[PDB]
Amino acid sequence: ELEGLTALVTGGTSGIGLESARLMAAEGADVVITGRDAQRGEQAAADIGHGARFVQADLGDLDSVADLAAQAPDVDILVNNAGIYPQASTFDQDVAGFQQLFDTNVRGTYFLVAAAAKGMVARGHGSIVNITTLAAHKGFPGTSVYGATKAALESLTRTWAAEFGANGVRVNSVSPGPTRTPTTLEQLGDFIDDVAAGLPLRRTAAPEEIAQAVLFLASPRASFVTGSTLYVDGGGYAV
Amino acid sequence: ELEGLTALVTGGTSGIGLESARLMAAEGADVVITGRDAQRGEQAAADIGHGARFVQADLGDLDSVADLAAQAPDVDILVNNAGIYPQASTFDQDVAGFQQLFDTNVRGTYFLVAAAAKGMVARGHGSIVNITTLAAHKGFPGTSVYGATKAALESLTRTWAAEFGANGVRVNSVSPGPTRTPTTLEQLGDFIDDVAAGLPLRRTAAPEEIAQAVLFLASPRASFVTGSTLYVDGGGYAV
Amino acid sequence: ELEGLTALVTGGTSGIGLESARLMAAEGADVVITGRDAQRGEQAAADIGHGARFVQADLGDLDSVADLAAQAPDVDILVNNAGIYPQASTFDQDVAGFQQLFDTNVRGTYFLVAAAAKGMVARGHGSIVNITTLAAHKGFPGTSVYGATKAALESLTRTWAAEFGANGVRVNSVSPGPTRTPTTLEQLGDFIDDVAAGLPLRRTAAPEEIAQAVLFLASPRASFVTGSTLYVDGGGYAV
Amino acid sequence: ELEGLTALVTGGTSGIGLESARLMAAEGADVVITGRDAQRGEQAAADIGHGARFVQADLGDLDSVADLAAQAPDVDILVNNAGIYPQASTFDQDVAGFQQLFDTNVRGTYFLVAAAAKGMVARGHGSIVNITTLAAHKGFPGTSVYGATKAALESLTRTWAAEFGANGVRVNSVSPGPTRTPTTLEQLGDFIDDVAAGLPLRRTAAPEEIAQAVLFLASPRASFVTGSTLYVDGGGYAV
Ligand SMILES: [Mg+2]
Ligand SMILES: [Mg+2]
Repeated sequence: ELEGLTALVTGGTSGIGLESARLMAAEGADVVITGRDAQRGEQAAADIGHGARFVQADLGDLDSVADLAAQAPDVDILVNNAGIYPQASTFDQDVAGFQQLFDTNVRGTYFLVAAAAKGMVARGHGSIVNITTLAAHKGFPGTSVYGATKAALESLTRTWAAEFGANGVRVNSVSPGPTRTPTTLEQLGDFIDDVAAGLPLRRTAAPEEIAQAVLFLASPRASFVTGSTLYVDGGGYAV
Repeated sequence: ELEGLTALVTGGTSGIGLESARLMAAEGADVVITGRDAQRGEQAAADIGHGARFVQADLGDLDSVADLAAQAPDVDILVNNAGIYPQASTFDQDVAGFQQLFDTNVRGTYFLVAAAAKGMVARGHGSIVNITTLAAHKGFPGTSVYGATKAALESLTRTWAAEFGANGVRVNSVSPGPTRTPTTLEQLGDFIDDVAAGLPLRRTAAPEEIAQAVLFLASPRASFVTGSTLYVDGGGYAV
Repeated sequence: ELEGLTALVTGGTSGIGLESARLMAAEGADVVITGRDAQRGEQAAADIGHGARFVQADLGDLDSVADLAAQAPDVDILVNNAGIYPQASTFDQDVAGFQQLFDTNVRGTYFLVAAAAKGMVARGHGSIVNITTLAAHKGFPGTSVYGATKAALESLTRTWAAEFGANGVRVNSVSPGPTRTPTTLEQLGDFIDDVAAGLPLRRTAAPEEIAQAVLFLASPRASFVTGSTLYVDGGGYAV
Repeated sequence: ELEGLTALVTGGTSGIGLESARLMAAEGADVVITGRDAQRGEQAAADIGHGARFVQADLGDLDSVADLAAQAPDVDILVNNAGIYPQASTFDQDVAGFQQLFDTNVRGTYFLVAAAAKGMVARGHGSIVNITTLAAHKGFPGTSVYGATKAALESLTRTWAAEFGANGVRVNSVSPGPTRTPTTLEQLGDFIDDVAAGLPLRRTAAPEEIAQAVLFLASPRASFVTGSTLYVDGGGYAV
C-alpha cells in the first residue's frame, strides 16, 4: 500500500506511464502525471481517478522541468518515463534529432532527479524508477541514439543508488521489451508477428504488464532492491 | 492473488524459503515446503498456516527428489531455494565437499525442474524462481564452489526460459545479497558492521525482503518477466 | 601488423590515447592523433614517430569534428578516446557542465563515427574502439554524468556492431579501471593507496597497459570480436 | 613473447585448444597439451612443433588430473579448454550425462587450477584462461547442462581473480560463439547458413580466431586484465 506517498510519473498520460500511475493511485498514492498536452493530460488524470492530478511539462525544456519541480516539490516515488524514441540509422541520423533525444531523455530527467532526490534524502526514504529499453542492452539497427540515451539512464541508476542509498533512497531501472496496447481483436485469430516470434514468450507485452514491475520497485515491497535493472521483456535479453 | 495455484518451495523450513512460502500461502496458494528434518518441517508448515504442508526431501539425493516429485507432481509455482553453502579457499577445498555442493545445489534442482516443468508446459502456465547469490556475479574469496553452483542456476534460468517460454512457463532468478534474520535488539544501538557498511543501503536484508521479490516473480504480476535475474542486494551488484 | 592501415586516435596527445597511437605506429599503421593544443600535438606526434601526424580537433565542436573528418576521411582504425571527465555530486552538478560533457564525450564521437564508418563499410573492413570507464558499469559517487556519457558509448558499441558488422566492420569498447602514468619512484617504497588496495591486482594501471587492449581490438588479431566490452581494470568490475 | 614461460592447454589436440597451443609455442612458450588419445596427442604435439609435448589426461577422472598436475607441476599459463558438449532438452537429459558433464567440465578443471595456481601464487605471476561459451550467457534450447557447466567456470574466473590477484595471478574467460574449422571450399560459393546469418559478422569463426583472444589474455600484453570475460562471438552476445 502506498497511502500517504506522493508519486510523480513523467509522461504519464499514455502507455506505460499511464498504467504505472493507474496502479499506484489504486494502491493509495497521491499521483501526479505529466505530459505535453493539457487536454489529454486532464483526461488521463480523470481516467486514473483517485485524486490523480496533471501537471503540464516538457522534459526537453529546463524551464518547464523547473516549473514541474516547483509544482510537485515533495515526491516519495518518481517514475522517469517521459521520453521520445525516433529511429534512424547512424548514417541517416541528424544533429537536431540527436540533441533533442539526449536533452529530453537524459538532461530533463537528470535535473528533475537532482531536485526531487534532495527532498527524498532529507526525509530518509524514496524510490526512483527509470524506464529504459532492451535497445540499451542489445544492439538493434535504427535505435543507436534512443538506446544510448536509455543506457545513460541505466548508468545513472547505479550512480544515484550509490549517492542516495545511505539515506534510504532506492533507484532502479525497468527495461521493457516489445510493448503494445492490446486491441479488442487480439485474443482472436492465429497470426504471430516476427517481433513476438523472436521472444521466448512469443507475444508482446501490454503496458499494464510493464507497469506491474514499476509498481513493485516503487513500493516498499522492494525495500532491499536498488541499483539494479528489472528486465520486463518476455525473455528478450536472455536470448 | 494465487488462489488455485500450488507452490512448491524447496528448503522452505527457514530463512528465505520459509518467508517466501509464508507470503504465497497468505496470498491463497496451496503451499508445499521441503526440508531435511521432519519435526522442524511440520512446525514450519504450522507456522506458515493456510493449509501449507511439509514433504521431507534431500535435494542431494536423487531417490529423495524422485519421491518429492511423486508427492507433489502438479505444481504451478516452483521456488528452488534448497542448497548448502560451506565456504573454503580454492586451495583448501576438498573433493567430497565440492561434489556434495554441486549434487545438492545443481543436480537435485535440475531434475526436480525437469519433472515439475513437464506438467507446467502441458498445462500452459507456470513460474519457476531460482534462488542464487551475489557471489555468482562478483568474486568473493572463500565462495568459489558455492558461487559456481548458483552461477550454473543463473544460466539454467536462461536456458529454461527459452525451452519453456513458448508454453507460457516463466523462469527467473532472485539473487540475494547479505541477508540475516533480524534480532529484537537491532533497532537499538549504533554499531554498523563491515558487511552492511559496504552496501549502498548500509544494512543487511531480512529474509522477508528477499521473499517479496520471490513472490513478485512467482505471481501473475510478473507475467512478462522471464529469463532474468532480479538482484535483491541493497546495491551490492551495482557497486 | 598494421601496415597499410590508417588509424585515427582522438585525444591522442597524452595518456591512453598517446600510448595506443604509439603501439599502432610501431606496428606499421599510419597514425593520426587529435588534441586541442597544436604545440603539444606536434610534440606528441614526434614522440610517437613513424610518420604519425597531428590534427587539431575539439570533439565538443561539430565544426571542428567536420574538419577533422575532412582531413582524415579514409580511416581503417578509429579509437574514440577524446573526452572530459569533471566530477561532481548529482546535487552539485551544473547545467553547463552536463551539456559540455555529453556534447564532447557522446555527440562529437557519434558523428565522427557516422562519417568514418561510412568509408569502412564501403571498403568492407574496419575496427572502431570506444574508450569507456568502469564508472559506466558500477556506481561511483561524483561520476554520474561522466559515467553516463561512457555508458552511452557502450550501447553505441552494440548498435554500431549490429549496423556495420555485415560489411566487416567491428566495434568494441575498452573499459579502463584506475589508470595513472607511473613515476620514477613508484618501484620504490611500500605505501599502497586506497584506490589500488580495492582492486584484485592491488595496483593502478599504466596507460600503456590499457593501450595493449586497444591495439588488440583494433588489429586483425581480434577478427571475430565485435559488439563487446573488454574490461582492463585490475579486476574492478569482477569485485 | 612468452620465452621462458610454460603453458599448459587441456584438450589441446584439436580445435581451439590446438590453435591456442600453436600460437603460444610460436611465441616461445614451452607448451604442454593434453588429450585422451596418445596417438593423436603425439601427432598434435608434432604439428605444434617448438618442443611442445603431450600428456595424456582425462579431465573427468581425478586420478588422471592428479597425474597431469604431477607431470606438469610448474605452469605459468594454464588454458582450461578440455570439455565435452553433448546436447539434449531438459526433458530428455539423463542423469549419467549430467554427472559426466559437470565432473569433466567443472570438477576436473577446478582441482587442476587449485594445484597449478598454488605454484603461480608462490612465484608471484601467472595467467589462467577458462574457455566458456555463448550458451553460458544466453539461453539456447538443448544446451542447458553444457551452458551451466561453463557458467560455473565464468563465476570461478571471478572468484579466482579475487583469490589469486594479490599475488599477481590473472584469471579470465574467453567466451566463443559459433566456431568451425574452415574447409578448402569455404571461400567459394554463396550459401550462408542460418547460424552465421544470425551474427553481426555473418560468419562462423575459425578456431585460430578464438585462439588469438586466448593468446592475448595469456600473455603479458593483458597485464591489467583479470576477472573478466572476453567475448569472441562475431557479435552474438551483443544482439
Ligand atoms: Mg545542447
Ligand atoms: Mg558425482
